[PDB]
Amino acid sequence: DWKSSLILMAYIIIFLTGLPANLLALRAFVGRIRQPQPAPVHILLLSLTLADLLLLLLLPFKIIEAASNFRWYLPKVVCALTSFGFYSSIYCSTWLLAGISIERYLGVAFPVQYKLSRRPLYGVIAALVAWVMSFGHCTIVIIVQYLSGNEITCYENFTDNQLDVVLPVRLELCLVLFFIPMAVTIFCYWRFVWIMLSVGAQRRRRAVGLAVVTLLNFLVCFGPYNVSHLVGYHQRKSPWWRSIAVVFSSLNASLDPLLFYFSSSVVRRAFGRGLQVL
Ligand SMILES: C[C@]1(C(=O)N(CCCC(=O)O)Cc2cccc(Cl)c2)CCN1C(=O)c1csc2ccccc12
Repeated sequence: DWKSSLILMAYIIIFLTGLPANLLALRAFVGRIRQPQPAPVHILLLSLTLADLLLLLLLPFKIIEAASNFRWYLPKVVCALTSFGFYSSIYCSTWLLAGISIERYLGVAFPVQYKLSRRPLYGVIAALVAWVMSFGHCTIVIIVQYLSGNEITCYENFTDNQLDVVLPVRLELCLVLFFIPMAVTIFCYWRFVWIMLSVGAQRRRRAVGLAVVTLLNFLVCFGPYNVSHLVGYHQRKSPWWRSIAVVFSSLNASLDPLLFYFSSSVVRRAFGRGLQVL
Protein backbone atom coordinates (compact mmCIF):
# COMPACT_ATOMS: atom_id res chain seq x y z
CA ASP A 1 0.00 0.00 0.00
CA TRP A 2 2.39 2.69 1.29
CA LYS A 3 5.18 0.69 -0.38
CA SER A 4 3.37 1.31 -3.69
CA SER A 5 2.32 4.90 -2.86
CA LEU A 6 6.00 5.87 -2.44
CA ILE A 7 6.87 4.84 -6.02
CA LEU A 8 3.77 6.71 -7.26
CA MET A 9 4.86 9.94 -5.56
CA ALA A 10 8.49 9.43 -6.63
CA TYR A 11 7.29 9.06 -10.23
CA ILE A 12 5.11 12.18 -9.87
CA ILE A 13 8.20 14.02 -8.58
CA ILE A 14 10.27 12.72 -11.53
CA PHE A 15 7.47 13.84 -13.89
CA LEU A 16 6.87 17.29 -12.38
CA THR A 17 10.60 17.97 -11.88
CA GLY A 18 11.68 16.50 -15.24
CA LEU A 19 9.07 17.55 -17.81
CA PRO A 20 9.40 21.38 -17.23
CA ALA A 21 13.22 21.18 -17.25
CA ASN A 22 13.19 18.88 -20.30
CA LEU A 23 10.77 21.20 -22.15
CA LEU A 24 12.99 24.14 -21.12
CA ALA A 25 15.95 22.13 -22.46
CA LEU A 26 14.11 21.37 -25.72
CA ARG A 27 13.24 25.08 -26.05
CA ALA A 28 16.83 25.94 -25.04
CA PHE A 29 18.25 23.87 -27.92
CA VAL A 30 15.56 25.21 -30.29
CA GLY A 31 16.90 28.57 -29.05
CA ARG A 32 20.58 27.52 -29.20
CA ILE A 33 19.93 26.61 -32.86
CA ARG A 34 19.68 30.33 -33.75
CA GLN A 35 21.00 29.61 -37.26
CA PRO A 36 20.71 25.76 -37.19
CA GLN A 37 23.76 24.75 -35.13
CA PRO A 38 26.99 23.82 -37.00
CA ALA A 39 28.08 21.73 -33.99
CA PRO A 40 27.54 17.91 -34.01
CA VAL A 41 27.35 17.84 -30.19
CA HIS A 42 24.27 20.11 -30.05
CA ILE A 43 22.32 17.85 -32.44
CA LEU A 44 23.04 14.61 -30.53
CA LEU A 45 21.96 16.25 -27.25
CA LEU A 46 18.66 17.33 -28.86
CA SER A 47 17.93 13.66 -29.65
CA LEU A 48 18.48 12.77 -25.97
CA THR A 49 15.98 15.50 -24.99
CA LEU A 50 13.43 14.00 -27.42
CA ALA A 51 14.13 10.49 -26.07
CA ASP A 52 13.60 11.84 -22.53
CA LEU A 53 10.40 13.67 -23.54
CA LEU A 54 9.14 10.43 -25.11
CA LEU A 55 9.63 8.65 -21.76
CA LEU A 56 8.43 11.49 -19.50
CA LEU A 57 5.18 11.99 -21.46
CA LEU A 58 4.39 8.25 -21.13
CA LEU A 59 5.61 8.16 -17.50
CA PRO A 60 2.20 9.08 -15.88
CA PHE A 61 0.80 5.67 -16.90
CA LYS A 62 3.04 4.23 -14.16
CA ILE A 63 1.73 6.56 -11.42
CA ILE A 64 -1.81 5.45 -12.33
CA GLU A 65 -0.69 1.80 -12.09
CA ALA A 66 1.02 2.27 -8.72
CA ALA A 67 -2.27 3.57 -7.28
CA SER A 68 -4.33 0.60 -8.48
CA ASN A 69 -1.94 -2.18 -7.37
CA PHE A 70 -1.39 -2.84 -11.10
CA ARG A 71 -5.03 -3.96 -11.44
CA TRP A 72 -6.46 -2.12 -14.48
CA TYR A 73 -6.21 -4.56 -17.40
CA LEU A 74 -4.85 -3.15 -20.68
CA PRO A 75 -5.15 -4.87 -24.12
CA LYS A 76 -2.07 -6.79 -25.30
CA VAL A 77 -1.62 -4.16 -28.03
CA VAL A 78 -1.65 -1.29 -25.51
CA CYS A 79 0.70 -3.26 -23.23
CA ALA A 80 3.07 -3.78 -26.20
CA LEU A 81 2.97 -0.15 -27.41
CA THR A 82 3.81 1.19 -23.94
CA SER A 83 6.58 -1.39 -23.42
CA PHE A 84 8.11 -0.49 -26.81
CA GLY A 85 7.76 3.19 -25.87
CA PHE A 86 10.00 2.67 -22.83
CA TYR A 87 12.57 0.28 -24.35
CA SER A 88 13.26 2.68 -27.25
CA SER A 89 14.12 5.62 -24.96
CA ILE A 90 16.62 3.80 -22.72
CA TYR A 91 18.67 1.98 -25.36
CA CYS A 92 18.63 5.06 -27.61
CA SER A 93 19.92 7.14 -24.68
CA THR A 94 22.80 4.72 -23.98
CA TRP A 95 24.16 4.93 -27.55
CA LEU A 96 23.58 8.71 -27.62
CA LEU A 97 25.58 9.10 -24.38
CA ALA A 98 28.27 6.90 -25.97
CA GLY A 99 28.10 9.15 -29.05
CA ILE A 100 28.58 12.19 -26.79
CA SER A 101 31.57 10.49 -25.11
CA ILE A 102 33.00 9.94 -28.61
CA GLU A 103 32.21 13.55 -29.59
CA ARG A 104 33.88 15.19 -26.57
CA TYR A 105 37.03 13.05 -26.78
CA LEU A 106 37.44 13.15 -30.58
CA GLY A 107 36.42 16.83 -30.68
CA VAL A 108 38.60 18.33 -27.92
CA ALA A 109 41.51 15.86 -27.96
CA PHE A 110 43.10 15.41 -31.40
CA PRO A 111 41.45 18.74 -32.46
CA VAL A 112 43.01 18.85 -35.96
CA GLN A 113 40.27 16.48 -37.20
CA TYR A 114 37.60 18.56 -35.42
CA LYS A 115 38.93 21.74 -37.08
CA LEU A 116 38.45 20.12 -40.51
CA SER A 117 35.26 18.27 -39.52
CA ARG A 118 33.40 21.10 -37.78
CA ARG A 119 30.40 20.50 -40.07
CA PRO A 120 27.08 19.37 -38.46
CA LEU A 121 26.06 16.81 -41.10
CA TYR A 122 28.82 14.36 -40.12
CA GLY A 123 27.14 14.31 -36.68
CA VAL A 124 23.50 13.73 -37.66
CA ILE A 125 24.14 10.13 -38.81
CA ALA A 126 25.15 9.13 -35.26
CA ALA A 127 21.70 10.12 -33.94
CA LEU A 128 20.02 8.21 -36.79
CA VAL A 129 22.24 5.18 -36.10
CA ALA A 130 21.26 5.40 -32.41
CA TRP A 131 17.54 5.60 -33.32
CA VAL A 132 17.72 2.80 -35.93
CA MET A 133 19.74 0.54 -33.60
CA SER A 134 17.32 1.21 -30.72
CA PHE A 135 14.05 0.82 -32.67
CA GLY A 136 15.32 -2.06 -34.84
CA HIS A 137 16.59 -4.24 -31.97
CA CYS A 138 13.85 -3.29 -29.47
CA THR A 139 11.17 -4.32 -31.99
CA ILE A 140 12.46 -7.92 -31.80
CA VAL A 141 11.58 -8.00 -28.07
CA ILE A 142 7.89 -7.15 -28.60
CA ILE A 143 7.73 -9.48 -31.64
CA VAL A 144 8.97 -12.42 -29.54
CA GLN A 145 7.03 -11.79 -26.30
CA TYR A 146 3.79 -10.65 -27.99
CA LEU A 147 2.68 -12.79 -30.96
CA SER A 148 -8.11 -14.02 -14.74
CA GLY A 149 -8.23 -11.41 -11.95
CA ASN A 150 -4.62 -11.33 -10.72
CA GLU A 151 -2.85 -8.26 -9.31
CA ILE A 152 -0.75 -7.58 -12.43
CA THR A 153 -1.11 -4.88 -15.10
CA CYS A 154 0.56 -7.28 -17.57
CA TYR A 155 1.31 -10.71 -16.07
CA GLU A 156 4.28 -12.20 -17.92
CA ASN A 157 3.92 -15.98 -17.59
CA PHE A 158 4.87 -16.36 -21.27
CA THR A 159 5.51 -20.09 -21.91
CA ASP A 160 8.20 -22.52 -20.69
CA ASN A 161 9.32 -22.93 -24.32
CA GLN A 162 9.07 -19.17 -24.97
CA LEU A 163 11.17 -18.53 -21.84
CA ASP A 164 14.08 -20.33 -23.55
CA VAL A 165 13.70 -17.93 -26.53
CA VAL A 166 12.85 -14.74 -24.59
CA LEU A 167 15.72 -14.61 -22.07
CA PRO A 168 18.54 -14.81 -24.72
CA VAL A 169 17.01 -11.75 -26.43
CA ARG A 170 16.91 -9.79 -23.14
CA LEU A 171 20.56 -10.79 -22.54
CA GLU A 172 21.44 -9.83 -26.14
CA LEU A 173 20.00 -6.33 -25.61
CA CYS A 174 21.56 -6.19 -22.12
CA LEU A 175 25.00 -6.93 -23.59
CA VAL A 176 25.00 -5.06 -26.91
CA LEU A 177 22.85 -2.03 -25.99
CA PHE A 178 24.44 -1.39 -22.56
CA PHE A 179 27.61 -3.35 -21.68
CA ILE A 180 29.25 -2.34 -24.99
CA PRO A 181 28.32 1.42 -24.64
CA MET A 182 29.68 1.15 -21.07
CA ALA A 183 33.08 -0.01 -22.40
CA VAL A 184 33.18 2.92 -24.85
CA THR A 185 31.90 5.62 -22.46
CA ILE A 186 34.54 4.87 -19.79
CA PHE A 187 37.32 4.53 -22.40
CA CYS A 188 36.57 7.98 -23.86
CA TYR A 189 35.91 9.95 -20.65
CA TRP A 190 38.93 8.48 -18.83
CA ARG A 191 41.05 10.04 -21.61
CA PHE A 192 38.95 13.21 -22.03
CA VAL A 193 39.25 14.04 -18.31
CA TRP A 194 43.00 13.31 -18.44
CA ILE A 195 43.39 15.66 -21.44
CA MET A 196 41.33 18.36 -19.68
CA LEU A 197 43.35 17.90 -16.46
CA SER A 198 46.72 18.01 -18.25
CA VAL A 199 37.27 30.23 -17.19
CA GLY A 200 39.70 27.28 -17.02
CA ALA A 201 38.21 26.20 -13.67
CA GLN A 202 34.70 26.53 -15.15
CA ARG A 203 35.76 24.45 -18.18
CA ARG A 204 37.32 21.87 -15.83
CA ARG A 205 34.22 21.70 -13.59
CA ARG A 206 31.96 21.41 -16.66
CA ALA A 207 34.16 18.69 -18.21
CA VAL A 208 34.46 16.64 -15.00
CA GLY A 209 30.79 17.16 -14.07
CA LEU A 210 29.76 15.95 -17.54
CA ALA A 211 31.81 12.75 -17.11
CA VAL A 212 30.51 12.20 -13.56
CA VAL A 213 26.89 12.45 -14.76
CA THR A 214 27.41 10.01 -17.67
CA LEU A 215 29.20 7.51 -15.40
CA LEU A 216 26.55 7.86 -12.67
CA ASN A 217 23.71 7.26 -15.16
CA PHE A 218 25.10 3.87 -16.25
CA LEU A 219 25.73 2.62 -12.68
CA VAL A 220 22.76 4.07 -10.77
CA CYS A 221 20.01 4.63 -13.35
CA PHE A 222 20.51 1.98 -16.05
CA GLY A 223 22.57 -0.52 -14.01
CA PRO A 224 20.04 -2.43 -11.81
CA TYR A 225 17.55 -2.99 -14.66
CA ASN A 226 20.24 -4.46 -16.94
CA VAL A 227 21.59 -6.52 -14.02
CA SER A 228 18.05 -7.78 -13.33
CA HIS A 229 17.92 -9.10 -16.91
CA LEU A 230 21.19 -11.03 -16.44
CA VAL A 231 19.94 -12.49 -13.13
CA GLY A 232 17.23 -14.00 -15.37
CA TYR A 233 19.72 -16.73 -16.38
CA HIS A 234 20.57 -17.58 -12.75
CA GLN A 235 16.99 -17.68 -11.43
CA ARG A 236 14.98 -18.56 -14.57
CA LYS A 237 12.31 -16.24 -13.13
CA SER A 238 11.51 -12.51 -13.34
CA PRO A 239 13.01 -10.89 -10.16
CA TRP A 240 10.59 -9.21 -7.74
CA TRP A 241 12.71 -6.03 -7.70
CA ARG A 242 12.23 -5.45 -11.45
CA SER A 243 9.55 -2.86 -10.59
CA ILE A 244 12.06 -1.23 -8.21
CA ALA A 245 14.82 -1.32 -10.86
CA VAL A 246 12.46 0.44 -13.31
CA VAL A 247 12.34 3.42 -10.90
CA PHE A 248 16.06 3.97 -11.53
CA SER A 249 15.55 3.69 -15.31
CA SER A 250 13.08 6.60 -15.08
CA LEU A 251 15.29 8.52 -12.62
CA ASN A 252 17.74 9.19 -15.49
CA ALA A 253 15.23 11.68 -16.95
CA SER A 254 15.70 13.87 -13.85
CA LEU A 255 19.52 13.84 -14.05
CA ASP A 256 19.83 14.18 -17.85
CA PRO A 257 19.00 17.96 -17.62
CA LEU A 258 22.31 18.47 -15.77
CA LEU A 259 24.19 17.01 -18.76
CA PHE A 260 22.85 19.88 -20.89
CA TYR A 261 23.80 22.50 -18.27
CA PHE A 262 27.38 21.18 -18.04
CA SER A 263 27.66 20.74 -21.83
CA SER A 264 26.17 23.91 -23.34
CA SER A 265 26.45 27.43 -21.89
CA VAL A 266 23.38 28.55 -23.88
CA VAL A 267 21.35 26.04 -21.83
CA ARG A 268 22.79 27.65 -18.67
CA ARG A 269 21.69 31.05 -20.03
CA ALA A 270 18.23 29.70 -20.92
CA PHE A 271 17.77 28.07 -17.50
CA GLY A 272 19.15 31.36 -16.12
CA ARG A 273 16.28 33.20 -17.86
CA GLY A 274 13.84 30.52 -16.64
CA LEU A 275 15.12 30.91 -13.06
CA GLN A 276 14.93 34.71 -13.48
CA VAL A 277 11.22 34.33 -14.31
CA LEU A 278 10.63 31.65 -11.65
C1 LIG B 1 7.08 -1.53 -16.43
C2 LIG B 1 7.49 -2.43 -17.60
C3 LIG B 1 6.27 -3.02 -18.31
O1 LIG B 1 6.04 -2.67 -19.46
N1 LIG B 1 5.40 -3.84 -17.64
C4 LIG B 1 5.67 -4.59 -16.39
C5 LIG B 1 5.03 -5.97 -16.20
C6 LIG B 1 4.33 -6.13 -14.88
C7 LIG B 1 5.24 -6.23 -13.67
O2 LIG B 1 5.86 -7.30 -13.48
O3 LIG B 1 5.34 -5.23 -12.92
C8 LIG B 1 4.05 -3.89 -18.22
C9 LIG B 1 3.38 -2.54 -18.32
C10 LIG B 1 3.67 -1.54 -17.40
C11 LIG B 1 3.07 -0.30 -17.50
C12 LIG B 1 2.15 -0.04 -18.49
C13 LIG B 1 1.86 -1.03 -19.40
CL1 LIG B 1 0.70 -0.70 -20.65
C14 LIG B 1 2.46 -2.27 -19.32
C15 LIG B 1 8.74 -3.34 -17.38
C16 LIG B 1 9.60 -2.26 -18.04
N2 LIG B 1 8.34 -1.69 -18.56
C17 LIG B 1 8.07 -0.87 -19.59
O4 LIG B 1 8.57 -1.14 -20.68
C18 LIG B 1 7.17 0.27 -19.49
C19 LIG B 1 5.97 0.34 -20.15
S1 LIG B 1 5.12 1.80 -19.87
C20 LIG B 1 6.38 2.39 -18.85
C21 LIG B 1 6.41 3.63 -18.20
C22 LIG B 1 7.51 3.93 -17.43
C23 LIG B 1 8.56 3.03 -17.29
C24 LIG B 1 8.53 1.80 -17.93
C25 LIG B 1 7.44 1.46 -18.73
